[PDB]
Amino acid sequence: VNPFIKEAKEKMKRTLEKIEDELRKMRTGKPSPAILEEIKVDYYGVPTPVNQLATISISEERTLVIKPWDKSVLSLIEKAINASDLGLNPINDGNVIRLVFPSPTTEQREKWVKKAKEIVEEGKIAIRNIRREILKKIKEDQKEGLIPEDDAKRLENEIQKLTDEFIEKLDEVFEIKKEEIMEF
Repeated sequence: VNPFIKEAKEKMKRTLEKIEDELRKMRTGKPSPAILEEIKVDYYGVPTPVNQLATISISEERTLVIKPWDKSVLSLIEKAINASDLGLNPINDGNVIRLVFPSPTTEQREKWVKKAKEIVEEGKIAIRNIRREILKKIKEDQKEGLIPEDDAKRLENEIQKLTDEFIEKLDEVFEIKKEEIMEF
């Protein structure tokens, strides 16, 4: 528990959680209310995520029903969705907004898998950045003489081990997502 190692675990864990989050909100073949968490609508002066203005549920195994209590929000949700890159078409019946998820095309799966991979690559990059920043902080301490050479090397090795275990975890969450997308 060098404050450095503790620090690396904290930041790397946070990075990994953000990635799992992004992968979780990603539009995929099956309906998931999670994809609307990033769709904001300007409601009474405030950019508002859709799920905060409506109950969201799954009816037809392939449908997302978005029911807003303020019926004037329907128009806004539709506008916002068409403007996003979800690749979904709102079905406004004046009461609720339906989002159907047709069987995905092999070109869509390939697109989504590519999108998951890039989300994860960015995470990896963040991981390696954390490693670099800490490593130099350790080097600094080693230069002032606070951390003798030997103690500095094992500290770096620990950081290197953490980096590898997190890069691995990233590769894993990517595989898990890739499977979810392909195993339809």
